[PDB]
Amino acid sequence: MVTPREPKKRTTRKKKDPNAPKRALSAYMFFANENRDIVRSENPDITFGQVGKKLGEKWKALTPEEKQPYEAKAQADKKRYESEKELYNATLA
DNA sequence: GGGGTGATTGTTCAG
DNA sequence: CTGAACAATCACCCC
Repeated sequence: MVTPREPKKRTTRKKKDPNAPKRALSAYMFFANENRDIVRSENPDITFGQVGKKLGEKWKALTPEEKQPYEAKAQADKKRYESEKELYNATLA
């Protein structure tokens, strides 16, 4: 329970850092990237309250393997920023 | 020697 | 604008 699942005002958090790399995207962004268009492309009638919520459920519904593309794309984006972070310190300090 | 924190990321949708 | 559900993350730094 190190990560409380209770609301704590979250959204485009403010700034905090000299260069502030800003970690990396998530397997949900890369996957949601493919879906967003797909999902909504198959349900242009359903709004965010359908495509979104249904996105998450179907997200984990696929399976780790199905995630390989994005999830792996997550480690890819993880390094992407990892560069701006290695410099974040190699420039800020 | 192990812990937990916060910060962030992107979509869609809307008044 | 921005947040809100939806989900993952996980790098960051410490005493």
